[PDB]
Order: sequence, then C-alpha cells, then structure tokens
Amino acid sequence: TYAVKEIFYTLQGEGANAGRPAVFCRFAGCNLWSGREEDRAQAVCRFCDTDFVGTDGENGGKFKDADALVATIAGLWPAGEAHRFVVCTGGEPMLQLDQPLVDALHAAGFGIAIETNGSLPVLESIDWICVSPKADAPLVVTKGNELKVVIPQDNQRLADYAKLDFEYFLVQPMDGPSRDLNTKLAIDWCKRHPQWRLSMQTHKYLNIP
Amino acid sequence: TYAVKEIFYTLQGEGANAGRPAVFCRFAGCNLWSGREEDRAQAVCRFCDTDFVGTDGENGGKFKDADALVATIAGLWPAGEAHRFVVCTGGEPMLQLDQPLVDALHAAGFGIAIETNGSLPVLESIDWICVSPKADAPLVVTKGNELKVVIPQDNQRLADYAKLDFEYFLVQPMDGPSRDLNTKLAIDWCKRHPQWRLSMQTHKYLNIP
Ligand SMILES: C[S@@+](CC[C@H](N)C(=O)[O-])C[C@H]1O[C@@H](n2cnc3c(N)ncnc32)[C@H](O)[C@@H]1O
Ligand SMILES: C[S@@+](CC[C@H](N)C(=O)[O-])C[C@H]1O[C@@H](n2cnc3c(N)ncnc32)[C@H](O)[C@@H]1O
Ligand SMILES: Nc1nc2[nH]cc(C(=O)O)c2c(=O)[nH]1
Ligand SMILES: Nc1nc2[nH]cc(C(=O)O)c2c(=O)[nH]1
Ligand code: SF4
Ligand code: SF4
Ligand SMILES: [Mg+2]
Ligand SMILES: [Mg+2]
Ligand code: NA
Repeated sequence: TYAVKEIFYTLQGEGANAGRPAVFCRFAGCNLWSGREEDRAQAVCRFCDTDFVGTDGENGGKFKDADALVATIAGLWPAGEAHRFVVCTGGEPMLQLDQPLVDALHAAGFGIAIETNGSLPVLESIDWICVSPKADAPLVVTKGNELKVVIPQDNQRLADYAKLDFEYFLVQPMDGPSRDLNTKLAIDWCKRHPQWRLSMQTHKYLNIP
Repeated sequence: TYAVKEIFYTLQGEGANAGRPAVFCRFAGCNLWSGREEDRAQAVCRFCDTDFVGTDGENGGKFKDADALVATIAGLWPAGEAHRFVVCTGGEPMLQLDQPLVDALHAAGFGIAIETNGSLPVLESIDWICVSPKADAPLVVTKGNELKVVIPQDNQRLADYAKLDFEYFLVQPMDGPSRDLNTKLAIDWCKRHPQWRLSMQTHKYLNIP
C-alpha cells in the first residue's frame, strides 16, 4: 500500500537530468518535517518548498498495490514513446518505495530516479540516486549518482561532502526570499571550487510543474 | 596562429554540461555568417545571439601559438583546483581549433568541449562534442556527445535528427522576440517525444556571461 500526494508528467527541473521528460511520483509524508507550518521552525528540515501532506493532489491517492500505482504512472507517458522515466520524490520517498514497486516499474520499462534526503537507506536497484543532505539530519547514504546540496544551510561542511562517492556534486540555491542571493553564492562556490556544479530549479524559471 | 574574440571563466549555461565551471574560448569568425548585421538577413545562419567579430573582447587577441593561448586559458582557472574544463566556441571553432591546440590543452590538464555548427569536420580527440545543426547548412558531423538543436528553424527536419549517433538529443529555444513562445514549443516537443530533452540558456536566466 502507497500514500501518494500527486503524480504528474513534466520535465525534471533539477540535477544532472534537468530538462528530461519524467513522470514525478510524489509520496506523501516526510521524516524530517510533518509538513505543517506550525512545526516548520522546530523541524529537522525547515526550508522545504513542497506540499507533501495528504493524498489530494493531481492523481494522488492511496494505492492498493504496486500494479495500481505503476498503471497510473505508465498512463501518463505518451503512447508509443519509450525512454520511460519516473522520478520518485515526496516527502521522503524511501519511507514507502519498496522492492516490489521498483520491480514493477522496471517491468513496465521505466528507468527509476529518486530524490531522497539521504537519512534512510536506499534500494540500490534504483537507476538514478539523487541525495540532498539536510545539514541537521544524519546522512547515511554516502554513495549515489548525484549529491545535490541545497545552500546555504547552517552547520554545513560543504567542502567535505565532496569526499563522498558520487558521480556529480551539485549546489542548488535555496529558494525562498533570498533566492537571488543564494544563487549568487552558489555560482561563486562552483567557480571557486569546480568539482561542484550548479543545479538551478529550472522548472521555476520555466513556470512548469 | 589563433584569432580569439574573448576568453572568460563562467558556468556552461547550455546542454548536458549546464552548470559546470568552464573557461570559454570564443574564436573569432564563423563560416555561416560574417557577423556583420548588414549580412544577417541573407546569411546561412541568421539567428545568432553572439558577437564573434574581431579580437577585441576580454582576453581576446591574436595568439602566436597554442602555448600562448593555453597559457591565458589556464591563467583563468582557480589556483590549486583541478577539474579543468574548456569550451571552445565562437564563431565556428572548427575553423581554427587544431590538433596542436587540442594536444596542448590536454597537456595542461584540460578536458575539452566544443560548440560547433556541425558543418565542418571535428577532431575526434575532443572530449565533449556538442553539435548544433543549422537547417540550411550541410551537417557533416553525425556523431558526438550531444546534438543540441535550436528550435524552431524553418526547413527543419527535427525527428530525423534523432536518428543520428549522439548520447543526448536536446532542443534549445531560439532566443529573440519569441523566446517565451519558443520555450513553450520546446517543452511540448520533449513531452511528446521524450527521446528529446530541453536545453535552456541558463546563463541568460542567471544573468552571467
Ligand atoms: C522536496 S524534496 C523531496 C525529496 C526528499 N525529502 C529530499 O529532500 O531530497 C526534492 C528536492 O527539493 C529540494 N528543495 C526543497 N526545498 C527547497 C528550497 N526551498 N529551495 C531549493 N531546493 C529545495 C530538496 O533538497 C530536494 O533536493
Ligand atoms: C554562438 S554558437 C557558436 C558555436 C557554433 N558556431 C554553433 O553554432 O554551434 C553557440 C550556441 O549558441 C546557439 N545559439 C545561437 N544563437 C542562438 C539563439 N538566438 N537562441 C538560442 N541559441 C542560440 C547555437 O546554436 C550554439 O549551440
Ligand atoms: N519539474 C520539477 N522537477 C523537480 N525535481 C525535483 C522535484 C521534487 O519536488 O522532488 C521537482 C518538481 O517538483 N518539479
Ligand atoms: N555561460 C555561457 N554558456 C554558453 N554555452 C555556449 C555558449 C557559446 O557562446 O557557445 C555560452 C555562453 O556564451 N555563455
Ligand atoms: S527532507 Fe525533503 S521533503 Fe522533507 S521537508 Fe526536507 S526537502 Fe521537504
Ligand atoms: S553558426 Fe554558430 S557562431 Fe555562426 S552565426 Fe550561427 S550560431 Fe552564430
Ligand atoms: Mg518540488
Ligand atoms: Mg553565446
Ligand atoms: Na553554511
């Protein structure tokens, strides 16, 4: 059984796969914040830009099993087109993403990405692992495809993240009332430390979901 | 001898390497347009967003040999940092980019990308080949790392391009008076035909060179 906030078809806005058509499956619920505003200031992750509470978004709901969820995901892909790609997010997708769902998505011809905060172990059969560490949470996933660090965060040891086992090391400016400022900080960081590259939230500039 | 409009250090704004720190080396001169506005209306390539005339830009000049040019490119890289990366562009870089320059950039620890219109043979020792075909020019480069097609162009056969031997197939919206329109067309093209992914000109959104 899966609790899903919304499922939608768009381009991946972030990370190395930015620009790529993807079905986004947004699981409800996170382990670093309740999703309630009155809780935000005391939460482990306090900067979240996302509504992951409940199952009331587009295509959202409680799915009986993996086949029902996969059916809805596949249904959003253009008929007769391949390159099927799903980005599992949330919320924290590792609270709910399990092997039977991964196997059913693979059997349906999807490549699978995850967006995860890195505080929970990941399924290594996932094809694309994006880890976005939250400075005040544990980081237990220390290898993956891309480490996409939102900056600035207090308590961050940013340069050290670069010792972890990832193919790409990205900084993503924190959105909120200081986005332009954070974007300038992020560009400068990369130019001074070019192991790192910039991940913009391109979907916000394109005004697409 | 090399005629170079400008050399600057920034983030690659475009293609699959978007976000990556790079020295841009912009060669002077193109085979598809004189760069003169009086000639634009009759040129093979008519939509160019770039000034590639003369050697009067930042660090631009006539370089006596490869060593000279590599010296200036290397001097823009942050001291003590690796991941050296240079994007050769212009203008049409294949008018001037030769094996000695490729060999000296490589000797200096640079990975080398090119931005090329594809109408001229490219050197296969170049590490990253980005081909952006112009609808009314010959396309002789039919393999490479990314094929980054600016859209829309009249006379374009866009689905045919996807038959070529590239790792990535991208559409980039044509900037000009219709950029927003063109951006929506490009998003829609990728969602309908998801072999294709979007290449935004992110440096224009970031307002960086
Ligand atoms: C909403 S999270 C969901 C997946 C999981 N909780 C995680 O944090 O990766 C998806 C991506 O958005 C990023 N993000 C969240 N709030 C953001 C903000 N205000 N500015 C920029 N990126 C943000 C997260 O760091 C993560 O990389
Ligand atoms: C300035 S060109 C120089 C390299 C080579 N002459 C070429 O055309 O690929 C670099 C990139 O800018 C793209 N470009 C030029 N004018 C553009 C415009 N108005 N809108 C979007 N992309 C543009 C080109 O297609 C190319 O991919
Ligand atoms: N287009 C788009 N790209 C995204 N990449 C990560 C997102 C997320 O919410 O996990 C997201 C999102 O919400 N939209
Ligand atoms: N930041 C940035 N990225 C770019 N990618 C290709 C460019 C070009 O002029 O070839 C370009 C450019 O001029 N600036
Ligand atoms: S860990 Fe991810 S989903 Fe949870 S509050 Fe933070 S950014 Fe949002
Ligand atoms: S071929 Fe490249 S440099 Fe030449 S005019 Fe066209 S976009 Fe500009
Ligand atoms: Mg989001
Ligand atoms: Mg340019
Ligand atoms: Na900090």
